[PDB]
Amino acid sequence: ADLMLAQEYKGQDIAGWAMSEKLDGVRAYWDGKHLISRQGYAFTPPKGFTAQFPPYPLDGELYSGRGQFEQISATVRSVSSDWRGIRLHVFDVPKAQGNLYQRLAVATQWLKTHPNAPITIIPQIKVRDRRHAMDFLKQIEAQGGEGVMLRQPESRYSGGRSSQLLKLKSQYDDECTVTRHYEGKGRNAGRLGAVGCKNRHGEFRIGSGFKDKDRDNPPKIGTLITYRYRGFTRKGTPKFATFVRVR
DNA sequence: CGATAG
DNA sequence: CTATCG
Ligand SMILES: *P(=O)(O)OC[C@H]1O[C@@H](n2cnc3c(N)ncnc32)[C@H](O)[C@@H]1O
Repeated sequence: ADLMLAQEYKGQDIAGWAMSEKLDGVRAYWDGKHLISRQGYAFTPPKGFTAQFPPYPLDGELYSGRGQFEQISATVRSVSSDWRGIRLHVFDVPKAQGNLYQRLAVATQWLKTHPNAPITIIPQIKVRDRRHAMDFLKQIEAQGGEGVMLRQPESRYSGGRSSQLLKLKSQYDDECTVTRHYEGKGRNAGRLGAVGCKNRHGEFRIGSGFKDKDRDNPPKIGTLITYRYRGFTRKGTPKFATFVRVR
């Protein structure tokens, strides 16, 4: 119903937090009877897939292995497919009592007595400091992983955006709406130095990633563009914002 | 003054 | 080498 949503990591201290690998699957909320997607609609898996799920809710990601998102998404969006290989990788037991580790223990005992259920408890590792998190992320991207998830253990499960569940990657990518053009200095005078962009993060400039043709023929105001970035600024806006392509 | 993309 | 942002 009310799905706990993750923010992006900005620089908060995470000493004592619980980190895990960020899985590139499909979000699924188990309400004790149905698998509910982020859009609020129920999935339609084969009968017997959820037959050995617990009668209480579970929040997790429908996942199989690395680099398989397209295969997963295609499999779950159908009503004539095989879900073998797809499991619900659980990252919290929404309605249980205690800290994160005590809530997950509830689902762990269910797996003990239901070993053929297609469920997996996501390992949660204790975080020392920011350097440790970057280290864990560093080796995850090496194995082909996508990033790291950081969770405040003592926190509870709440719906909506939360500062206790943060995404951590080395290179993010998003989209924004071009709002304004800014003339460049020196050898970019009379043409584009940076564009103004707008999205859920507010307004900010993008000055890098532009060819010379892009600077002579910049993207129209109101156009949706894509851009990479790593980390955020003290103002709370994308850092190292690099233009990629249009649309 | 430093790091990045062109 | 030259520009953007950090
Ligand atoms: P990315 O921008 O793809 O967003 C990640 C979303 O997936 C959920 N998720 C995947 N894997 C995990 C783990 N291990 N822990 C917590 N959450 C996870 C996030 O909740 C985001 O919805």
